[PDB]
Amino acid sequence: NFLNCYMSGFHPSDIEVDLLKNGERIEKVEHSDLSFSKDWSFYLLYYTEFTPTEKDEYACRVNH
Amino acid sequence: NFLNCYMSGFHPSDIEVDLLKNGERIEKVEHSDLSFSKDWSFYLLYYTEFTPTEKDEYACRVNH
Amino acid sequence: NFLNCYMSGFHPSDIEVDLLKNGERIEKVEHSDLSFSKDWSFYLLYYTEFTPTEKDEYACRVNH
Amino acid sequence: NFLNCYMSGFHPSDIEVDLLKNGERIEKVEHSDLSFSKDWSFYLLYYTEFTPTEKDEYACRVNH
Amino acid sequence: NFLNCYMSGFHPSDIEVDLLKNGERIEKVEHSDLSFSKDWSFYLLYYTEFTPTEKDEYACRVNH
Amino acid sequence: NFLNCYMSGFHPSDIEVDLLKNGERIEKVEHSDLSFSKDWSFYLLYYTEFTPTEKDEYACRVNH
Amino acid sequence: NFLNCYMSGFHPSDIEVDLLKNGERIEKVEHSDLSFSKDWSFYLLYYTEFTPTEKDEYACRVNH
Amino acid sequence: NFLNCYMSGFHPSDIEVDLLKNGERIEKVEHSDLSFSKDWSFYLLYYTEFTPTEKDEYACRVNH
Amino acid sequence: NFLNCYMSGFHPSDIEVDLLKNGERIEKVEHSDLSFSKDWSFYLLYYTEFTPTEKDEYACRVNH
Amino acid sequence: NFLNCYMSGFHPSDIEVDLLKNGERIEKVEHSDLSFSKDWSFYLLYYTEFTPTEKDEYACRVNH
Amino acid sequence: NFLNCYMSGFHPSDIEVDLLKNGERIEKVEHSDLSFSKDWSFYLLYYTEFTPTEKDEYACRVNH
Amino acid sequence: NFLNCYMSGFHPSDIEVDLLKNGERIEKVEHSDLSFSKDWSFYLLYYTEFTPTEKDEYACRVNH
Repeated sequence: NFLNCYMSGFHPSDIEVDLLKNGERIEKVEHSDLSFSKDWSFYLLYYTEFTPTEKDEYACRVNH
Repeated sequence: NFLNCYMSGFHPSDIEVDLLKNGERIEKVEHSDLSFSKDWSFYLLYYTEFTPTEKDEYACRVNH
Repeated sequence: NFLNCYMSGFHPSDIEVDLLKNGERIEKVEHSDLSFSKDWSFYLLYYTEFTPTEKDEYACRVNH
Repeated sequence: NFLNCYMSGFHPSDIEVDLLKNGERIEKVEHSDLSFSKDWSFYLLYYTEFTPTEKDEYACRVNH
Repeated sequence: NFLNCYMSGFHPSDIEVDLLKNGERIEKVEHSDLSFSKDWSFYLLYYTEFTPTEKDEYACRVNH
Repeated sequence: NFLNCYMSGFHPSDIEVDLLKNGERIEKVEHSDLSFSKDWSFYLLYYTEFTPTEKDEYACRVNH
Repeated sequence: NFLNCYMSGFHPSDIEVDLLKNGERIEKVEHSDLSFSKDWSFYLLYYTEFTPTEKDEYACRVNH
Repeated sequence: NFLNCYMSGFHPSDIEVDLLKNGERIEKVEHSDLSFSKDWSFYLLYYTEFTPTEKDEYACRVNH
Repeated sequence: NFLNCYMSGFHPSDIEVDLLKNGERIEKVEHSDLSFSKDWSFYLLYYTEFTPTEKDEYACRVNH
Repeated sequence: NFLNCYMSGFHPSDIEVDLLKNGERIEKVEHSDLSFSKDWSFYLLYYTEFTPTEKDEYACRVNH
Repeated sequence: NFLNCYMSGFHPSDIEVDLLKNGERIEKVEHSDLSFSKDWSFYLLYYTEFTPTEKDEYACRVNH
Repeated sequence: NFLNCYMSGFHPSDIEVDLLKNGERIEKVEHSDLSFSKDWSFYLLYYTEFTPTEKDEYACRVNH
């Protein structure tokens, strides 16, 4: 029994990025850009008035 | 029994980034950029008034 | 029985970044950038008024 | 002079079972089943009345 | 002069079972089943009345 | 002069079971099952009445 | 700022002369001539009257 | 700021002369001539009257 | 700030001459000539009257 | 100056006999017969009356 | 100056006999017969009357 | 100056006989027969009357 109550945010999965995986007899390889990401900022605010009012209840029950 | 009550933030998983994994007889390889990320900042605020009011209850029960 | 009540922050997992894993007879390899990240700052604030008011209860019960 | 008087039972010969003999650059190979046999039972009897009356004379002669 | 008077039972010969003999650059090889056999039971009887009356004369002669 | 008067039972011969004989650059090899056999029981009887009456004369002669 | 005031003479660049780079299974390779040059003589004069009167002002300025 | 006021003479650059870089299984390799040059003579004069009158002012300035 | 006022003469750079870099299983390699140069003579004069009158002012200035 | 006055007998030259010279990924090779010759007998006589009468003069002159 | 006055007999030269010279990933090789010769008998006579009468003069002169 | 006055008999030269000279990843090699010769008998006579009458003069002169 798999129960997921709440999931959010950056969660990519099962991603494969490859270049010349089984390359044979290749010549010069230059300026290969395989960068996945640059910056990870969950809260990025400029001159912001951040006032969230949330009453949240997380209740997930597995009865057997 | 797998129960996930709350999950958030940066959590990528099962990611493979490779270059010339089984390369044979390759010539000069230059300027390969495989950087995954640069900066990890959960809270990044500039001139911000950060006033969040949250009443949150995390209650997940597994009854057997 | 796996129960996760609350998970957050930077937690990537199962990530493989490799270059020329089983390379044979390769020539000059120069300027390979495999940096994972630069800076880890959970709270990064500039001229910020940080006033969060949170009443949070973390209650997860496993009854057997 | 090759003389065979009596031959019986399980005697297979000159059998070759192979998979990917000279395989190269294969990413995944999973759940390969090359089992030759499971159980060798010459007499397997359930609720059996086994009463065979046999008189046998194995007489093979090589005269030179 | 080769003379075989009586041969029986389990006697397989000249059998070759192979997988990836000269394999190169294989990323994953999982759950390979090359089991030859499980159980060797010449007499396996359940609730059996085994009463065989046999008179056998194994007489093979090589005269030179 | 090769003379075999009586041969029986479990006697396999000249069998080769192999996996990745000359393997190179393999990342993972898991759960490889090359078991030849499990149990060797010549007489395996359950609730059996074993009463075989046999008179055997094994007489093989090489005359030179 | 790249400024070149005067450049002359023999200055070839970025030249690649190659033969059988990744050659395989070659029976014979004979009399391969890859000579780049023979003689470097800036002044080579025979029975010459060399009388050049030159006034040169090499003035190149980078103002920031 | 790169400033070159005067450059002359023999100055080749970035030259690659190669033969059978990754050669395999070659039976014979004979009389391979990869000579780059033979003689370096800046002034080579035979029965020469060398009388050059030159006034040169090499003045290159980088002002910051 | 890189400033070169005067450069001359024999100054080649970044030159790579190679033969059979990663060679394998070669039966014969004979009479390989990789000579770079033979003779370095800046002034080589035969029956020469060398009378050059030159006034040179090498003045290159870096002002910060 | 090459002078051959008398040449006779078995003298073959420059003969190449090969099988699978640069073979790759070949299966079983069996019963390869590359025998050059069996028997070398210059004089082989059976019940022979061998009576040769020869007056032979071998005179070859190289005058320089 | 090469002068050959008399040459005879078994003198083969420059003969190459090879099997799988640069073989890679070959399977079982069996019963390879590369025998050059069996028997060397210059005089082989059976019930022979060998009576050769020869007056032979070997005179080769190199005058310089 | 090379002068050969008389040459005879068994004199083969420059003969190469090889099997799997640079073999890689080969399986079982069995019953390889590379025998050069068996028996060397210059005079082999059976019931022979050997009566050769030869007056031979070997005179080769090199005059300089």
